[PDB]
Amino acid sequence: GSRPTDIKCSASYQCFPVCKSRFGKTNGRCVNGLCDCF
Amino acid sequence: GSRPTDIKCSASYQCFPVCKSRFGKTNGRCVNGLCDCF
Amino acid sequence: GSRPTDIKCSASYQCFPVCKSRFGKTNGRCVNGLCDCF
Amino acid sequence: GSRPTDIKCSASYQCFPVCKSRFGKTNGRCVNGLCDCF
Repeated sequence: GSRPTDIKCSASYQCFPVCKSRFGKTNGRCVNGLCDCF
Repeated sequence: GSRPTDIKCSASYQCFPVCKSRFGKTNGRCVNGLCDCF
Repeated sequence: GSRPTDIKCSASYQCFPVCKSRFGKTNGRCVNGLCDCF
Repeated sequence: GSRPTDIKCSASYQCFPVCKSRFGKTNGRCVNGLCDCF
């Protein structure tokens, strides 16, 4: 399942560390300026 | 609890690798230019 | 061996979280604007 | 011990993912334009 975050982004690569750290998730995408995790 | 670092940052997404490496912490923030780890 | 991604990058340091999360790979490189993992 | 990389950097936050991923190191520092790990 997916998760939102409060971490600002312009590109997907920036989302991989928060998504791993916070949720142990392996996939991240930048959506309307914030990281989501999948 | 929280731990500071000496590591300069322009955005919070940059602080997650720092915080995991340095402290095993899963959360962090770029706080007025330096990573804090929570 | 190599597993290319469609994750945008400008610098190889940006690719290591990508490559670790997506493939368990401990190396990579930004190659023509995209992360490549080995 | 220390490890060198051929990964370009302008700031030491950028070295933490490579140093963790390649070497399991907990510290990184940008030196003469390249990440070093310890």
